[PDB]
This record gives sequence, structure tokens and C-alpha cells, in this order.
Amino acid sequence: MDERDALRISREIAGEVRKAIASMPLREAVKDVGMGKDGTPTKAADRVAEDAALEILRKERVTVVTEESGVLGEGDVFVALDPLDGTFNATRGIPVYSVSLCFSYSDKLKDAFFGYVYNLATGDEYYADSSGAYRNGERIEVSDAEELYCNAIIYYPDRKFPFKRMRIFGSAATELCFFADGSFDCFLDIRPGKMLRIYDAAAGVFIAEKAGGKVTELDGESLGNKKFDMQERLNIVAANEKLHPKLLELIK
Amino acid sequence: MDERDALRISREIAGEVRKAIASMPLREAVKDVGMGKDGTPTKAADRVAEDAALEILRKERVTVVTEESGVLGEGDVFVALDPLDGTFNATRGIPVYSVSLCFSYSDKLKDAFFGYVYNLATGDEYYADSSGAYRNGERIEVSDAEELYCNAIIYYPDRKFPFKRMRIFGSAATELCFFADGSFDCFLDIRPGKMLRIYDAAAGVFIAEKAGGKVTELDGESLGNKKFDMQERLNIVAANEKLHPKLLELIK
Ligand SMILES: N[C@@H](CC(=O)O)C(=O)O
Ligand SMILES: N[C@@H](CC(=O)O)C(=O)O
Ligand SMILES: N[C@@H](CC(=O)O)C(=O)O
Ligand SMILES: N[C@@H](CC(=O)O)C(=O)O
Ligand SMILES: N[C@@H](CC(=O)O)C(=O)O
Ligand SMILES: N[C@@H](CC(=O)O)C(=O)O
Ligand SMILES: N[C@@H](CC(=O)O)C(=O)O
Ligand SMILES: N[C@@H](CC(=O)O)C(=O)O
Ligand SMILES: [Mg+2]
Ligand SMILES: [Mg+2]
Ligand SMILES: [Mg+2]
Ligand SMILES: [Mg+2]
Ligand SMILES: [Mg+2]
Ligand SMILES: [Mg+2]
Repeated sequence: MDERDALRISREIAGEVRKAIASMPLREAVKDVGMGKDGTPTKAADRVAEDAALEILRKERVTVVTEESGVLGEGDVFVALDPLDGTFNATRGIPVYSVSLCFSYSDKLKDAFFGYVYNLATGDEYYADSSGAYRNGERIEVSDAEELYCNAIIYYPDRKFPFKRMRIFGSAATELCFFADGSFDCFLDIRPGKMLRIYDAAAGVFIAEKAGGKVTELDGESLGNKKFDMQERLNIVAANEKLHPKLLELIK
Repeated sequence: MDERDALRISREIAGEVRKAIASMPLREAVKDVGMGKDGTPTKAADRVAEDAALEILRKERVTVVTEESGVLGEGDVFVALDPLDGTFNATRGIPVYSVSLCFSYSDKLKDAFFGYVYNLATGDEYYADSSGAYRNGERIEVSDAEELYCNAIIYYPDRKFPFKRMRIFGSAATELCFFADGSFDCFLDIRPGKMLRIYDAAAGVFIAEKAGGKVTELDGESLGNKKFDMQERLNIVAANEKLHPKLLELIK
């Protein structure tokens, strides 16, 4: 499987997940239907989305690490799948949620070859491959902002900060892309619990890097050894290479 | 002018604002075109929205307090107009922004008779009159949550807090409605600078009250005396009666 196969497969998945979600009424979608393998409830919305995605992915030689159903399959290509990221938004009719896919040539993030985030509410398509990062077919890149007085997405502000603005939308996959295209100057999940799972962030990180962003853990260590398994957890500091170290110092 | 007149006029305005905005490309929309009478730049998108709204409002015996153009007209009915609230979002293709209108029989919020917020990106319609609060025709009401461990919209988190989730979408008009319909358990703008302007909050406050929410200033004081002028500024604590005082204690 190569980066063109991946785009083809992801698009097909985005299409089916969109169909499934849309043909579900809010009152039915918000319902708890079971316990995710991740340890959090699976909403009906999560279930229908994962089903449509898994239906397509089983026809491939891959191992899938997906939020509601855990690890599936045997292949050597590894796929981190968030079938529905921003489920809380989705169930409230709030239009920020996406299906997220990252593909890797091993169970570690450093071997990622394709990242893909499709906003299921707006239809915006983000992906990145060896050629670069795209929003709706157009090349994107991170902003040139050098100042801490900038536009930040941050989980969670636990003190007074210097940012121009702070936002929290409730979907890291999509929010990493907001950073990837330059809409926001930086992205930060600095929650002490390390809440981010591999499928939440893998795609977005990959896209943001292709878009020129520097993306690390809290101390600035590489994300390269982050594993595609249910146990993996992440803190993230993303910014252009000039803003990035200023952020590291700010949270020290 | 009564509460049915206001509904008719607000809907007409929403339709025209959506038309005006949608007919503009992001690259043209995002441009600074002037200085608002509020003291912040007016984007192209802000200007075209305001123009559409003012064409319809100039034909009524009203005084309009609007963000980009300031105070206008001489009528005894006062209208707080945010022609585009969430402009930052709108210019970035982020689908959380609205046009906001509160109508009052005096220049003080205590005499408000109609509240209206129309999401320009999703078409959701929120309003409230003497009969209650509506989302897209359907009656709404705030959540019953009693615990601080709840779903919060808060500007801005500046210390560790007890909430289940924190969200910041960048449009208080819409976010006040998210609270009004129970999607979030509370809404807080506690910024030291007291940043909210009358047209940012008036409608949303009105709708949220009709929905059962208790909505006050920082110290629990009434909002009734808040004036429909450019000088007015607000901090907000909104919740159901049970949750509200717990929040007041939390932020002391
Ligand atoms: N983004 C796809 C459509 C989809 O994935 O739904 C395309 O451009 O064809
Ligand atoms: N991840 C939760 C929110 C949170 O706990 O940050 C959600 O479903 O949105
Ligand atoms: N998924 C959320 C929904 C809610 O808070 O009402 C939870 O139960 O934590
Ligand atoms: N990463 C989790 C937590 C959050 O964003 O609140 C999610 O995307 O929902
Ligand atoms: N919400 C209006 C339509 C609009 O204002 O655009 C209606 O119910 O017809
Ligand atoms: N009102 C600003 C955001 C903020 O200062 O919170 C904007 O949306 O442009
Ligand atoms: N309206 C914002 C836009 C931005 O921050 O890029 C500003 O005041 O500059
Ligand atoms: N633009 C956002 C935030 C702010 O301006 O304070 C609002 O007014 O709702
Ligand atoms: Mg789950
Ligand atoms: Mg998910
Ligand atoms: Mg997730
Ligand atoms: Mg302005
Ligand atoms: Mg505005
Ligand atoms: Mg506003």
C-alpha cells in the first residue's frame, strides 16, 4: 500500500461514514450503546461510523487501531482510526467533528506515510503525503507567527497566558488541521493526564508536519516512538519552528 | 412593535445576511476594510452583513446599536445588533458564527422583549419571546445539572477548574444559545478586562433566561441595568438556579 492507495481508501471511508452519520437523528445518535475498548462509552454515532469504516478497511491487509473496537486485523501497515472525533459536538449538532485516519508502515508514528482528516459536518478534506499538505485539494502551510501574542488552540488554559486568543473546539484531529492550514498559530494539549489517544492525533500531527509545523511532546521530544496501540497517550506542542521553543519555555 | 413583528424582521434580516456573506470568498471576506465604531477593525464580512441588516432596520422606528457603525436612528425601541458575531471563525471557514439581535423597549436590558440568534453557517435558528425559547421551531430549556463537574463554556480558564469539559468556540451569541438549549450546562465570561459588548450578549442572555437559565454579572448582580450603548461591557455567569450559586462561589 502506498500514499495514493491511502487517499483512495480514506475518501471512500469519509464518504461512507458521512452517509451513516447523516441518516441518524440526534436523539438516536447521542445514545450510549456500549463500552468502547478505549474505556469510554461508544455512542450510536461512534458505532455507525466505525462500522462503515471497518467495512472498507477489512478488505485491506492492515492492522487497525480504532477507538471503539481496539486492535483489529493482522497486516503490516498500521492504521490509527478515529471513526468519529468530536462525538460530543456531533451529538449536540455542533459542526466540528471528523473522521481521522493515519497510515503507518509499522506500529510507530515515525513510519507514518499518510494522514487524513475529513470534517463530517462541513465536508472539508485535509490530507498530507510526500507531496505536502492539502485542504480541499489546495496546498496549505502553517503560519509565520513569532510571538506568544498569537492565536492558540489549547487544552487546557490552567493559568494566565499571553495569547491573542484561545480556542477549544472539542476535536483535536480537526483542530490540528486548523493549525496545519494556518488558521491558528499553534496547538497545545498540555493536560496533565495525557488524555490524547493515538487515533485522536496521529493524522493531524502528520498533516501539521507536512504543513511545516514543529510538533512534539511536552519536553520537546519527538513523537516518533508513539505507538499505534490503545495504551498510547499524548501531550502535544505544535507551532512553526520559530514560535515552538517560545511555547516550550512558556509552559516550563 | 411587538414580539411577533420582531420575529418577522429578524428572519428577514437573517436571510439577507446569509445571502450577503455567502456571496463572498474567504480571501475577500477576511480583509480589514475600516475601523469599527466599537474600536476593533471591521472586516469585509462584517461590513456586508451590517449593510444587509441596516437596510431592513432603517425602515423601522428603532434605535440601532450595532458593532461596526455604532448608534443609529431615534426610535424608542432599541436594537442591539451584532451583524456578525464570530467573525474570526467566519473568515477561517469555521462554522460557528451568527447574527445576533435583541430588541428592547428602552435602552436598558431589563426592557428586552425579543431575542434572536441565527447561525449563519448551519442555519440553526434561536429566538425567545413571551412564550419561551426556541431552536428551529422547537421549545428548548437549560440543563438540570447541579454539579460543578459539568459541561462548561468559559472565557477564559485561568486556573485549575472542576469541569467535565471546557469549550471556547469564539461566538458568545451562539454559545449562550448552546447553554440555552442544554447542550452545555453553563456559560461563563469572566475575563478581567470585561470584554463582551452589549450586542455580543443581549440576545443570548434573553434567550437563555427564557430557557430557564439564571444569568447575571460576576457578583450575581442583575444584568437588567446593562445599557444598549457602545460603552457597555459585560461579564457573565449563566446556569440553572441550582448550579448558578456554586459557580459564583467557585470564581470568588
Ligand atoms: N473529498 C472527496 C469527497 C469525499 O471524500 O467525500 C473528493 O474530493 O472527491
Ligand atoms: N473527549 C471529550 C471531552 C473531554 O473530556 O475533553 C469529548 O468527547 O469531547
Ligand atoms: N458523553 C458525555 C455526555 C454528557 O456529558 O452528557 C458524558 O456522559 O460524559
Ligand atoms: N482528543 C479528545 C479530547 C477533546 O478534544 O476534548 C477529543 O478529540 O474529543
Ligand atoms: N429561519 C427562517 C429562515 C431564515 O431566516 O433564513 C425560517 O424558519 O423560515
Ligand atoms: N472577539 C475576538 C476573539 C476574542 O478576543 O476572544 C474575535 O473573534 O475576533
Ligand atoms: N482580527 C484578528 C485577525 C488575526 O488575529 O489574524 C486581528 O486582530 O489581527
Ligand atoms: N467574538 C466573540 C468573543 C469576544 O469578542 O469576546 C464574541 O463576541 O462572542
Ligand atoms: Mg469510546
Ligand atoms: Mg472518536
Ligand atoms: Mg477521539
Ligand atoms: Mg469591529
Ligand atoms: Mg460582530
Ligand atoms: Mg460579536
